[PDB]
Amino acid sequence: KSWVEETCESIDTPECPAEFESPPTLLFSLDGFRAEYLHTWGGLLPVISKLKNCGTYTKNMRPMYPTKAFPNHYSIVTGLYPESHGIIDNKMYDPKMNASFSLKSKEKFNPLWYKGQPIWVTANHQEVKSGTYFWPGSDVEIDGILPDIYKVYNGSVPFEERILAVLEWLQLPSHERPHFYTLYLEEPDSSGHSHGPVSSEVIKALQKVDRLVGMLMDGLKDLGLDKCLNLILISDHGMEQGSCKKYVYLNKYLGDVNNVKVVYGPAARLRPTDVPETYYSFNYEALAKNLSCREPNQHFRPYLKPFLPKRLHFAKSDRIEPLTFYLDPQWQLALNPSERKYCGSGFHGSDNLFSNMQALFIGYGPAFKHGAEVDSFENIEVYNLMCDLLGLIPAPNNGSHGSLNHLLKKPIYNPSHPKEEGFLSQCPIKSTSNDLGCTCDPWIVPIKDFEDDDIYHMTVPYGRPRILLKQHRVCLLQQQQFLTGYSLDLLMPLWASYTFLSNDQFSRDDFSNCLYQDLRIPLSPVHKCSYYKSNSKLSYGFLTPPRLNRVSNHIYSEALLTSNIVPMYQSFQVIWHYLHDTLLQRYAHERNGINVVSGPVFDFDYDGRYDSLEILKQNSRVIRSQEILIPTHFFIVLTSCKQLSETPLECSALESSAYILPHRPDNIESCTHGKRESSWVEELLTLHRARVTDVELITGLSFYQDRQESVSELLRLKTHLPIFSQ
Ligand SMILES: *[C@@H]1O[C@H](CO)[C@@H](O[C@@H]2O[C@H](CO)[C@@H](O[C@H]3O[C@H](CO)[C@@H](O)[C@H](O)[C@@H]3O)[C@H](O)[C@H]2NC(C)=O)[C@H](O)[C@H]1NC(C)=O
Ligand SMILES: Nc1ncnc2c1ncn2[C@@H]1O[C@H](COP(=O)(O)O)[C@@H](O)[C@H]1O
Ligand SMILES: *[C@@H]1O[C@H](CO)[C@@H](O)[C@H](O)[C@H]1NC(C)=O
Ligand SMILES: *[C@@H]1O[C@H](CO)[C@@H](O)[C@H](O)[C@H]1NC(C)=O
Ligand SMILES: *[C@@H]1O[C@H](CO)[C@@H](O)[C@H](O)[C@H]1NC(C)=O
Ligand SMILES: [Ca+2]
Ligand SMILES: [Cl-]
Ligand SMILES: [Cl-]
Ligand SMILES: [Cl-]
Ligand SMILES: [Cl-]
Ligand SMILES: [Cl-]
Ligand SMILES: [Cl-]
Ligand SMILES: [Zn+2]
Ligand SMILES: [Zn+2]
Repeated sequence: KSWVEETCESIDTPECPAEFESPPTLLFSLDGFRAEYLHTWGGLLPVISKLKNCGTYTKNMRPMYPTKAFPNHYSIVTGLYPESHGIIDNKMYDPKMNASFSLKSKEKFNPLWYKGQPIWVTANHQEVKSGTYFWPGSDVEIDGILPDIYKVYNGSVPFEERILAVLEWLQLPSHERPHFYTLYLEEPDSSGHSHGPVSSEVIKALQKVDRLVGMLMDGLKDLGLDKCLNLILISDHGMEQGSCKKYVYLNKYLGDVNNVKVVYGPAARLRPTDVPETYYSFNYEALAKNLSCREPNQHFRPYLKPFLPKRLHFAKSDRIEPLTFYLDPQWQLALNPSERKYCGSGFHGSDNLFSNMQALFIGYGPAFKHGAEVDSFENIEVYNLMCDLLGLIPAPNNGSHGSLNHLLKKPIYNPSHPKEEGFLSQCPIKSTSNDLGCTCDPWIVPIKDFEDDDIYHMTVPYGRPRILLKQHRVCLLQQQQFLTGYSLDLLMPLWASYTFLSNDQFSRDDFSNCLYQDLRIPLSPVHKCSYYKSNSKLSYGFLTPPRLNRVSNHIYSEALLTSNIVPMYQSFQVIWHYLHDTLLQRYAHERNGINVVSGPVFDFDYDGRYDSLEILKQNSRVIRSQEILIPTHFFIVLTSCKQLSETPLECSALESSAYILPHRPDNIESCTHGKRESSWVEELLTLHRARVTDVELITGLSFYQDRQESVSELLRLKTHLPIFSQ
């Protein structure tokens, strides 16, 4: 009988022919197989359903942005964001090479496009052979290496021939046989484009690839390998239905210009035509502002690339144009109707948290659990996983090694929390006080005389954030209601942590132009009220909100300490004040309290990681005759319990939400004219949600280290991001 007809049985030990010391791994891509195809038509796909039911499955594998074939396939086999592995789209221009990349051109085989270390190169360096029957990058010499058996891409090769060849490769003698294999099919991507994702044609394509996977499995069974092979069935992205009525043309606002080139689609990019001469001198900001807030409920938004949501990690490469566009679901953008393909086809490329962009993942074999359904994870985590299946040490990458251990019968790698590399000190009281220039109102209660586990636990119930910032000088400042990690190198707080219960009340009093000098920290001129007084360029904001006073009735005066302020634009205060005066109270009511950590972010070189000291010094600004460092973003992490009966101080299990809010000196991003503040501030927050791990990378902080969950369980928590359901 066939493999699909056999009953599902646990493979607790690999059942291998004597000529196999261990099971191979096969990575099998079904291009453009959106996660929902299996949600809805699983009854029509018996083979893929058995792999899912007898294996390890997630309803949604999150792809990378932009959700295109080449960036995502290459992310899968490198563990890297496209901005790091260099393949940021199927078509690219590189201003330093002055070259264009495309899939149907000679440049596809130019090794200079492909960065990082794909898994077959990792394997080569560690004496493991590879056999690839198509995979982006696998027919290109990368690090002077090619797969041991590889095929130049040719989409005309019949699907059956591809599967048959891998089955012959598996019969080679040990000294020639690969241990890692790839297979790739162009369906159901092709039918999804030509006829739309919801069509009888896509269904026929799904049935066709399901039959083909069964041909593979039956071949493995014939070879005695169907219980000696770790199968990863995967896709690169999902599929959306495009419309000629949902297509933006920039010539509507710019006129019929030809001095710019637009990469059309849902993740459009813009550069001048006169390159490389004007690639950097072109006035991108003027163009972006001419395209901002032009329509009510505008379905596209221009972004200079450092200002895109950090969760997309789409800016560091010089192949990413300085101007990009963010598109609503189902919408696309081109310069004009002549600079695009057909406007009514299936398409992809959109935000990688859109539901219809989500991808397929099934793991089947000795190493994978049987009948396990796990929460969503990003495809950059798969490289580490394949390294564990193959016995390989991973190259440095963006996956969190160990975060997928719950997919495995017997985890290979036991992860550890990162060490604290900061220099921690106690900050003593200095008895010298200076005039800050403040004009505190009469109802503000002064701190007349300046000169603890329970208080400590209340403020940091999961352990204090750890300082990963190498050799950075930090002292902890304890208050009754919050804890501060204070930077002695920057003279501003790196984080503040406090807990906010459902019944806690906020104060109504004003506290304008009022601060109290923290005698435990060195006094800076940019600590004083007089620095920010009538300062049109810059104001200051608080990390812990002074209106929150759990025990007393007035403004919480300890939150007015100079150790609790950060430089803050007036425009961003609209967001920050609404967040802390309105949203936080509702979230505490919805979540039975929330614990909060917030702080500044400095990522001036837009690489998603904290800046070195030399980078900070280069980006200092003189404002009112003083050097000042203005954060690029502000982060906030909200934690509460899975069970609503528990307060954030007694959680059996954690519920985490994180955000990395851009710190812009206007609110043009939100097109605020005619909108309720309730709507647009919360909409901005949702768009700029992030993984906890994203916050960790960009601040050099590590969270939750005193929790009793295993490190791998905490990595799952910290790598999660909610999908926007359509
Ligand atoms: C995703 O993982 C990537 C791999 O670890 C990581 O990229 C690495 O980033 C570092 C720092 O930018 C680079 O290291 C060196 O870079 C230059 C020389 O090119 C030096 O001046 C630096 O001091 C440093 O020694 C690595 O070259 C780079 N590796 C790769 C493959 O790109 C990304 O930073 C990670 N992304 C995020 C958001 O965490
Ligand atoms: N290794 C490859 N080299 C070149 N083109 C490829 C390769 N793999 C897939 N393709 C093509 O990429 C296109 C699909 O891209 P996408 O629509 O972004 O999913 C189709 O034209 C495929 O034939
Ligand atoms: C860039 O390359 C193109 C070839 O595609 C060539 O026409 C142009 O002269 C080059 N520009 C420079 C500055 O070398
Ligand atoms: C692509 O594959 C088909 C196999 O059916 C073959 O006819 C064609 O010649 C191949 N193209 C190249 C360039 O090898
Ligand atoms: C629109 O573009 C022009 C450049 O042609 C620029 O001078 C102008 O400042 C832009 N408008 C806005 C509102 O930024
Ligand atoms: Ca940085
Ligand atoms: Cl690059
Ligand atoms: Cl391009
Ligand atoms: Cl629009
Ligand atoms: Cl597309
Ligand atoms: Cl195994
Ligand atoms: Cl715990
Ligand atoms: Zn694809
Ligand atoms: Zn496609």
